Amino acid sequence: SEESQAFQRQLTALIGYDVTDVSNVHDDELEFTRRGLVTPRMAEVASRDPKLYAMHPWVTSKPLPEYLWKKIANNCIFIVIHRSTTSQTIKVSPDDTPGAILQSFFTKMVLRVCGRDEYLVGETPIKNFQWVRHCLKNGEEIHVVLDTPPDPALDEVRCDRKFRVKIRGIDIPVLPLTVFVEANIQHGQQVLCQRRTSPKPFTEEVLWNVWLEFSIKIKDLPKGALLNLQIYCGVQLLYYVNLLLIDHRFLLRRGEYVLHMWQISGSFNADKLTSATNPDKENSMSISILLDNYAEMPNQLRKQLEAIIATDPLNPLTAEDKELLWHFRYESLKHPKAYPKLFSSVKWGQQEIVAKTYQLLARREVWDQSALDVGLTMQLLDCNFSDENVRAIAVQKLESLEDDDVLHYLLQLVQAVKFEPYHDSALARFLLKRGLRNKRIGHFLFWFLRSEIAQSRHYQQRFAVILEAYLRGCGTAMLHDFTQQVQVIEMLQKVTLDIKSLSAEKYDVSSQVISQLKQKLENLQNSQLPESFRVPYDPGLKAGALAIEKCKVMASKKKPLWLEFKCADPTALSNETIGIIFKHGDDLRQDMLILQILRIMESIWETESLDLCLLPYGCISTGDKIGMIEIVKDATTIAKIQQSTVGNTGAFKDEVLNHWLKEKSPTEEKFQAAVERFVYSCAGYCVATFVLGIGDRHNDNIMITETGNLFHIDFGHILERVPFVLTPDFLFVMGTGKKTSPHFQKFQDICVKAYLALRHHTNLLIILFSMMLMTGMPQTSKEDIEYIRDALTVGKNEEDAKKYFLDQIEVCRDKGWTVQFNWFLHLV
Ligand SMILES: C[C@@H](Nc1ncnc2ccc(-c3cnc(Cl)c(NS(C)(=O)=O)c3)cc12)c1ccccc1
Repeated sequence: SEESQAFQRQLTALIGYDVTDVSNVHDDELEFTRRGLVTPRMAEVASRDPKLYAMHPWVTSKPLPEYLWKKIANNCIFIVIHRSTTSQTIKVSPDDTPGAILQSFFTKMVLRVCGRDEYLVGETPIKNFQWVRHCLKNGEEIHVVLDTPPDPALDEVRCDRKFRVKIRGIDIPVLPLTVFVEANIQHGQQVLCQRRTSPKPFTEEVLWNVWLEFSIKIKDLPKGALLNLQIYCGVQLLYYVNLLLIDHRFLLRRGEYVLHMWQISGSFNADKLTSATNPDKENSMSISILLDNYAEMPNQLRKQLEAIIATDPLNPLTAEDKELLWHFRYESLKHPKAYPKLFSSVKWGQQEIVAKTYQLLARREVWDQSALDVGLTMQLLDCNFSDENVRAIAVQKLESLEDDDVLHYLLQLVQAVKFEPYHDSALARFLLKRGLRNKRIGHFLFWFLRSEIAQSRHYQQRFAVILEAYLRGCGTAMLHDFTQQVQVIEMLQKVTLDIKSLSAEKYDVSSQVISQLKQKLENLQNSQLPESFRVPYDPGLKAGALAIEKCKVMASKKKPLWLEFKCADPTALSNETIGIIFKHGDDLRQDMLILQILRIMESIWETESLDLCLLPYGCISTGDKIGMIEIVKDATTIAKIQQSTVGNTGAFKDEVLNHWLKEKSPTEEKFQAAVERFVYSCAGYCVATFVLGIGDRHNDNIMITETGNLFHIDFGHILERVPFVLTPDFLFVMGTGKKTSPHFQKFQDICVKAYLALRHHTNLLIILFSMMLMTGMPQTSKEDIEYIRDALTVGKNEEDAKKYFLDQIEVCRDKGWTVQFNWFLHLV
């Protein structure tokens, strides 16, 4: 109790929410969930190799791509091993395990990367480490240092009756029309049954005091069924709130309830699904209710069926389709691609059908046998699927994911916890397991959970319980890491928002500001700022002290901070400072998602030996409209390269890039590479942005490295037309008006390969894009979500798609500077 409450403070300061608080819950669910998550926490904590956990070797079973193979001579990889300053080069083969390399080092005469908490340990071949593959791709040498493994002790752990509901009335404290209440019984996002009250004049207190008798029987209520209470005006929806009709102990909800309701701001938004109630009881609308009750197959049908099974995830099912899928459900089980369609053809408001559906879930040889399809697995974890067991088979497949892929899918998986009916779920538990098993995963699980907790009232309660359960088993080592980080974030937060209000949005940075900033940065160091702190978007990097002279406020309207830090690691093999941008202004949950998709797109292209050279820079959301961003070194915008010669006077030149590239590459050998890198990076960002529908961008939101690597930024803003940015300046680097060239040919090659590669995972991209808009972008209608199928040319064959994209290139060359110039004209 003495140091159980001191701990519960520690946990609360990390989470950013008090889980033990019971001021905004009307049942035992959050607490029961906390209780429930001890077993799975301890099961994974107990079954945890102390040494492999402590060194968290980042490894992958995927094959070395063909583009990355073809920079190896004769099984030669030169690992430069260090000790104090006695550097020594060793040739090893791709199959050589790190242990063998140590055995043949002491002979011929544990590893850790230089400047990083990243170890090359365990029974894995050297080629199957991600740090190695990173160095190979960027064309760099693999310097390590031999030191003793860190102590694993540091990671120590501490009725046939119809359903009926009385609508007593609603209570809005202050109005500054007529209203009616609508009560829906929902499962997934299909309304089973629906009843409505009569309208009454809108007062601070309306009382109906009426029984809404539904048709559906009480026995036919499925688990995961919501009572969705909605208030309408007079017709517009004003407030909403949800209540699990079947509670977490399989008990029908009964008794008196006074629910504080969520407001509407004028869609598929996952906040609309939440079982949480509005915590702001003072200002929010309230509602008061009472629950008193307590063979063969014809060939033409097979082809109608297979036509349905083949269709995309956003292609709706007619009732004709659904009767067919249902009737031939045992035939539909043999195809895993049918499963979302099939379980969406179930009448969930009938006990008999659900029973049969559960018999259908008893009989799953093929699903279990089948290879992991994440696109298909993911479909079963969205808003459409409320059934505990339908969802749980999906999580089953996720079990077989390796840590590499879990990282790929972690953000979208954390978002999908919102679609879960109950706080305690297989997915919730899955995440807790994989975060406790792996520190890299657990580091990112922390911030992703903290992200939502910090700016989601609808889901902070559920997430906070999950985060608390992670924190209680992640090990004293990391509790300290997370503490140092949080401290540093919250400290640098104060500075950013305080500095932002010290100057007007119209006025730029002045003598007033730069002095004030540098003053505060000096105050913070000598106070209670930790020596080092692990960089959230790259937990390998320990960051040290502020290089205060290099820190500044950026001439923006958002006044973000350009911060630079010394590497706290002494064995770091350079003095290049760690650059981080702190920014209040935009919501970086949107950017995070977009970047996560970019990485998924890189891994899709890796399956077909393609490198399209994207820079998904690090970007974490830390709190409410605050986050930080990785600074890409030696990088500028396309706008500034235009300004460098011309000025701030439109009139865009074509040859101003090539000069900049020839200016910033010492050798012609490197210029060739800096054009090669540009042609890929450009093409990758052309394809990627087109499909996502964020291709039409200002060119100060497009950046480039001095090594030619192009990359888009600031997806917050975007979230007289052109598919994507392919300006005449880019085309001159390719070597073009309106004619072809050696490099522009390979641009169109690379592009088409990239476009067609993505279309091979049409269903994955569609389900991720849908989920992204539902969990991530409050700014969504069906037509927003059903944009992607058009961009991915669903239905069209291989050839029409190849031609569809080439046409989109020709809109860019026909528009030239017209659209980009209109973007500059948006300075009035
Ligand atoms: C732009 C800034 N420089 C940079 N240099 C390197 N890497 C960066 C990486 C990411 C970003 C970045 C990514 N997403 C967002 Cl939402 C933002 N938002 S903002 C613009 O800070 O308000 C920034 C900027 C970077 C610069 C200054 C002056 C001149 C030329 C560019």
